[PDB]
Amino acid sequence: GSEFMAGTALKRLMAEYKQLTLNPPEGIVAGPMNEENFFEWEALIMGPEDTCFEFGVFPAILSFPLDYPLSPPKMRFTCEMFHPNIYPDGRVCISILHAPGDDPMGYESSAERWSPVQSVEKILLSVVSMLAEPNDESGANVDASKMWRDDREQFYKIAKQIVQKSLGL
Repeated sequence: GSEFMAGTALKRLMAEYKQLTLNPPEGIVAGPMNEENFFEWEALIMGPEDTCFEFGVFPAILSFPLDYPLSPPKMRFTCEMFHPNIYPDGRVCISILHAPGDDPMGYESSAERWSPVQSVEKILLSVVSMLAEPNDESGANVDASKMWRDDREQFYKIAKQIVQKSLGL
């Protein structure tokens, strides 16, 4: 079949890489984890500056669909994390990573959802902001949601643990 959409996705991905290379954004680093496969990217998220996740170095994997940029990639942290918006297996669940009207009724579905005008940079950018600002309204991690809403002081405690664990301590 016309692996034309795949080829287009590839070129789109190369373009975004070129751009991240010549115009790197702060606290982010991402790129194919192997030249041979531009659909599997490795990334590093640095913990937001004055947040409970500061000084943390969180690696992640972005897997891009063959129809990119029509659909968003899947993003999964590779280290341990404790966030309301992150699943047990590392999967990141935020609006920009869901197809418009993907599912789960959304008003703001209209603007904060995936679209060809988005980019891995913007994705990574919002994930960073996700770290710096949680939203207990994401059953990704029930325990993290409950804790953040109820006992937040303990949340900050476990978060600092997450950072240390990422540092290899």
